[PDB]
Formats: sequence, C-alpha cells, structure tokens
Amino acid sequence: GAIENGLESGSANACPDAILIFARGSTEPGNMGITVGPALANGLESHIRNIWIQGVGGPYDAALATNFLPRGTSQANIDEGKRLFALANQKCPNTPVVAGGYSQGAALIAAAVSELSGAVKEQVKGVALFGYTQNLQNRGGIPNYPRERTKVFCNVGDAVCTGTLIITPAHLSYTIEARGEAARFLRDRIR
Repeated sequence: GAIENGLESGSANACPDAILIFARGSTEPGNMGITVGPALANGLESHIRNIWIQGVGGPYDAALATNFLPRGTSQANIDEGKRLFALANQKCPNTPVVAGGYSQGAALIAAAVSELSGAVKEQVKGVALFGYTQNLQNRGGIPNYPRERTKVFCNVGDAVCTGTLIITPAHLSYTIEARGEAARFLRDRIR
C-alpha cells in the first residue's frame, strides 16, 4: 500500500469515522512510502474499519534537497499539506482527522498543522511524528498546537532527532511503534 488517495477520491455523502493524512520520508516511493506509513495505516484500520487514508503527494516529491530549507521542507510541500486538511474540512467537517509523518514528512506535517486556523485545526485530533527532523528546533512539539494531541517518536539513536540530516535505519523501530503505540494513541484521540 504505497499509494492511498481515500480523501481525494471519497464522496462527501459517505463520510467515514476518521481520516488519516500521512507524509512519507525522503526518497520514499508513492505517497505513503514503504515503511512507517503503511504500518500506521494498517494499525489504525485494524481499530477503526471505516476510515479514509490519504498520503501527501502533488508537489511533495520527497527530495533529499528540500530538507535543507527553513522548517525542514519547501513551502510548496507545506501548502499541499494544508490543502489536504482543508479538503477534509470541506468534504467531512464533522469527521475527526488524525495525521502522521516520518522524517521529512514529519517536518511537513508539523509546519502544515502549525499554520491551520480555527475549525480546520480543531478537527485535527491527533498527530504522531516519527524521526522528527525539527525535534531540536521545535522542542519536541508542534508550534501553535496542543501538546496533549501530539506524540513524537524520536529514538535517541536516530541522528535526525538531534539535528543531523541523514537517512538512518531508525524506521526499523518506528514501524513497530506505528503499528502499536501510535495507532492506539490516534484511535484514542478519534474515540
């Protein structure tokens, strides 16, 4: 499951119990990638059958180069994030939204969420970040968004969690957490 487009294809007359938006890591294929993303989608779908899963695609090509921009990805990538949260609130304003991101995707998701206002932000009930490349700069959180709704998985052995921009093997541990603890956290915020 590397590509998921359940929000872009879904009908506003069949809104689900929840919507998951996910941003993948640098170099990862499709719009979910092949590590943390499918594990989180699977974890969550095992607790909530009626769910739409949506990867962040469009301009987000998961390029290595974009990590070196302020906030850890490009503005066009952040804007695509924002567009998807807005589309969730237009189609399905009474449905809870949860979000996830891995590595560069975690930067994308943290920035997007920090710039939403009002009713679009309120609809976002939880966010799980894995290998958060802005962990130092943002002190383990998402600016302008409550800490009770945020769960950060940053292994102490993962270089990106202490400011060093390389692709690490820490996904091998994050996929276990995505399927378990992170899926439960997001389930609980949805419920």
